[PDB]
Amino acid sequence: MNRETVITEALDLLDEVGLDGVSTRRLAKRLGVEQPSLYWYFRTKRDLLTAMAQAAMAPHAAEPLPEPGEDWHGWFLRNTRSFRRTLLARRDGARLHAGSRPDLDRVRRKMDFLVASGVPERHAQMAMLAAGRFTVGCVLEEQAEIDHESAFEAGLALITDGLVRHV
Amino acid sequence: KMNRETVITEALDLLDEVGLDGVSTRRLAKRLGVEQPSLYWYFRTKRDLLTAMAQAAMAPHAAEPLPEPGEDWHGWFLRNTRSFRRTLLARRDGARLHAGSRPTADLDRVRRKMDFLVASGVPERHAQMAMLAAGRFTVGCVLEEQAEIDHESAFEAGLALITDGLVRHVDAR
Repeated sequence: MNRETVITEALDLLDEVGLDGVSTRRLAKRLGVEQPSLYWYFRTKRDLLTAMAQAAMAPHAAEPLPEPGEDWHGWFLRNTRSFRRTLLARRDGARLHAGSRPDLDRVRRKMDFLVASGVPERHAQMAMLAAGRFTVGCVLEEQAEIDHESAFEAGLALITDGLVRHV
Repeated sequence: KMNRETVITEALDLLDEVGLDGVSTRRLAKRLGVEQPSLYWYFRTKRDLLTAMAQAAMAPHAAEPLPEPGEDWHGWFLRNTRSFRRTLLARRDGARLHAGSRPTADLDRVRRKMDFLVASGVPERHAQMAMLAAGRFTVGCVLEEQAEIDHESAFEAGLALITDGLVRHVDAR
């Protein structure tokens, strides 16, 4: 028993009872251990959830990283389709994702490909946030049935500018 | 004086105060200075209380003027999404409340907004997708700020919109 073991059990438990059934009490019970041993590793419920959300994203890493020279545009579509499938495959995957803060190296790597393909740093960043937040919203709704303002505005302009193109 | 709108308004104020994770019938009862079972008659369950709170939370968005023929559809589009954002941010954990108990949209208002976009020359299918994209994007944005037609098709179209808007900033040099 260590952090990985706890997180793997927690994910099993999420698969079995959905996000609302996930608690430090039920998880300790499951591990055949009492609560303090579990509170060694995660001090709050939100530490646990964060670790689970970070661990639940591992399958997105089944996507090959971009290759130098390849179409940034086709890549960006694949990469976002992968992001959506990851969240969508996991029970309450989007709520798990949205209920915590977040392969940071893997993100920088993908950002460098984008910058090399001629998307300026600021736009690469905004485009990747926009796409992810849109995906979070999309899947959350599917599964039910820091300058945030300037990030919102940049994402919104992307959408609307995409639309202007069909008018 | 006990009154449904009153209870709901008091619940949304409670939400502002304690966070969504702190909203309970017992806590609302106490804010109101009443016996907790007296609230059962308004909201049989916590689920029903939330649904009601989520619906009332949208009123400020519904209070906005509808678009009129002749106005710039482009500026209105931005303005509409800015309104939706502002609405969600107006109550603490506003976007979790929304996402958790999806309110029912005014079909009359949704149709008038859509008609305006179509009469402005936006092709219908694209207007619909844009409108879905814009909303879903705003939920995801606001969720992250505050934390601090089939779904497949809609996802694909909203993603192409985003990626298309990016093309203009691209310069391979």
